[PDB]
Amino acid sequence: GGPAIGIDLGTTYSCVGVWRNDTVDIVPNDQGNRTTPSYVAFTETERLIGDAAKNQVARNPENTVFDAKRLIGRKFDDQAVQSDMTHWPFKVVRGPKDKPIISVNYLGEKKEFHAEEISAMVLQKMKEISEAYLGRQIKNAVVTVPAYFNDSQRQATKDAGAIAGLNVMRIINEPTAAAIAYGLDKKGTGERNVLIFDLGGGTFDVSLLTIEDGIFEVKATAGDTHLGGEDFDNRLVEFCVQDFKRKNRGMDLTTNARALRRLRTQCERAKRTLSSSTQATIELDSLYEGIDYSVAISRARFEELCADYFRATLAPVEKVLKDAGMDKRSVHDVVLVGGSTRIPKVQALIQEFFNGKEPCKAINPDEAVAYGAAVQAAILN
Ligand SMILES: [Mg+2]
Repeated sequence: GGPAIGIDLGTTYSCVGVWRNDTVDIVPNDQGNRTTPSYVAFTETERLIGDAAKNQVARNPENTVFDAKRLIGRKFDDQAVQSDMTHWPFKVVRGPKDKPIISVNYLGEKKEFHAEEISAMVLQKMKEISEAYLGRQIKNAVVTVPAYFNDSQRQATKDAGAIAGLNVMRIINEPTAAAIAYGLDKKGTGERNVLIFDLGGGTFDVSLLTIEDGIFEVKATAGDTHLGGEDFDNRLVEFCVQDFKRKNRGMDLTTNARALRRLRTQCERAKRTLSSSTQATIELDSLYEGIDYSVAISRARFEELCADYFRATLAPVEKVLKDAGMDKRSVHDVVLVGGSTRIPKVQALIQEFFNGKEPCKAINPDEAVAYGAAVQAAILN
């Protein structure tokens, strides 16, 4: 019998893991990456998934689909859907029974997709990278979802799994997968109160769990669906756009889709450098109109650019505690999930809020969800 895979089907990035040899192996894609963009693109001659899809986003905005997780199992007239639609370059139309229909151009014809068909292609890609890595067919999988996902959203995710040819053994909550990764369910007798602080690329989720006799109870959830790592990267982009203007007689790089994409990717990298170093250099040759660009950014400058965002990560933490009627002193574990939790200011605010309590951060924060999903998949296989 073949191994079962744990899949973190993320908003901006997807990650897959396999339990083997006393650990979880995070599956590398074609390029050797441990995470894959949740992107699908359609051209006159082909479809592209992940990296190849994200790499051409600048050239093909109308037919490059992303954020399908925000649409999955939702209805067209839903307030979150109409609001999200205003920031998507791709067309979203009303289908029969109020289902959102993604409309793109593919192979010279108009083609329509349901959000689960787009997530199915991301899952199909997660299956293919696993098959190449493990040298065999993979069908069994555990797929993760946010704890706030309703029945329709879970069912639509299960259907994306089926379309991809995966037998979805279980749909588990992302904070539960994270608790499993840290073995928080195996600490002993009595209640273990866990706070999962999940700051992803696109969404911010705080979940308060209670683990008793190995049973996971979601007591409360809160966050901001529109606060993520990309928002911090965007503040650097904005800084860099304005800095280029003053260095280059008011020239606006935002009018060139490629220049803006290039600069954004470099701001993502700089933000990552500023999580370990106190300064970063954004350097881009022939960025806009043959003009090279270079700027040095201190950690302090970056923190000042994202000041309002830092003030906002504690509000959901206070909310879950209030909603569950729990004192912060009762929290046994504070688990950090998502690359942006690497940000020193973010780590320092949480630790401070929990009166100096050290957080659970040992597991790669971009891989912790796939880690627990892989553990759960090995248990069910
Ligand atoms: Mg994400």
